[PDB]
Amino acid sequence: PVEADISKLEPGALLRVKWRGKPVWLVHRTPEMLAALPSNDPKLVDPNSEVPQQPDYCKNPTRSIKPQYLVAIGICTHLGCSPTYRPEFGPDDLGADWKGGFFCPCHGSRFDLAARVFKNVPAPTNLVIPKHVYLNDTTILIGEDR
Amino acid sequence: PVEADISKLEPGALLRVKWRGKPVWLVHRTPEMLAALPSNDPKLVDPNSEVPQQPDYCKNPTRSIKPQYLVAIGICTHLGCSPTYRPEFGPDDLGADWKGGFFCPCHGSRFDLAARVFKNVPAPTNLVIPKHVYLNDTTILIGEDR
Ligand SMILES: [Cl-]
Ligand SMILES: [Cl-]
Ligand SMILES: [Cl-]
Ligand SMILES: [Cl-]
Ligand SMILES: [Zn+2]
Ligand SMILES: [Zn+2]
Repeated sequence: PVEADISKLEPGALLRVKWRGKPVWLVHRTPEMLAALPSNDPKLVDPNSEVPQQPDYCKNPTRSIKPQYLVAIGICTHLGCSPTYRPEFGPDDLGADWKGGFFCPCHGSRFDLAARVFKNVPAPTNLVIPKHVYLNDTTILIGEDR
Repeated sequence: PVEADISKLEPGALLRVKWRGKPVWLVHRTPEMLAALPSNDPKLVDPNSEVPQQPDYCKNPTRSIKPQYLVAIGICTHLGCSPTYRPEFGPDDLGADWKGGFFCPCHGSRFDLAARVFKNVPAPTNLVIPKHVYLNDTTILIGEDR
């Protein structure tokens, strides 16, 4: 397991830590990012996280332990590329209704800020969320829990 | 880093976990083992751990964070063999004054239960103690500290 220190992760920033050779992202989400998430539901493949791509304590609307932070494995569920981080709302290339999220440059898969995949893109499932636990308010242990 | 679960490690038992290809031992020491450690001092090369073979939080009489557990890299400082574990007091082959420890089968180096090397053996230094931290009472993370 690896410890991620988020004490300096500002609103909207993304921290990358390597675990089992995979990039694990930790994103500090703002209330605005959180407010927009449920509006994505109708356009998402698996809005309720029914597919077991996360620990049960992350099977919820924000797919996380705390709403302020998203912890997920930054590997596209299509062919394994690393998606780009696109937190800004409504960029021209992604559409005016874009509420922030991730965009994979290899085949265009889109995921929102709970790392949930949108309908009709190559990736068929939500990004994987690793087992993890907070050791304290600014430190997350990745790779294990309990 | 590697996680060591010592929740089932009984008094006097030794747990081995692999870290960076090296064997890391975690020994549950009894009050009797601990009581005998200072008696080895006069016979040890580096009783005070002056040679930097451990993190500062392990530069002490028991070369550990807590007295109940010894955490050390199980590789002899002479030529790299893995020493045998000999916790029993006074076996005939090691002498009646033996207070438990480790014995390397390749050239006879002896180390006590704080993994400190005895004088006049091939190994010249105390066994290396890796960086580590307790995540909780029965879980030690090896390879990282705070
Ligand atoms: Cl891909
Ligand atoms: Cl894709
Ligand atoms: Cl040796
Ligand atoms: Cl030896
Ligand atoms: Zn992709
Ligand atoms: Zn040896």
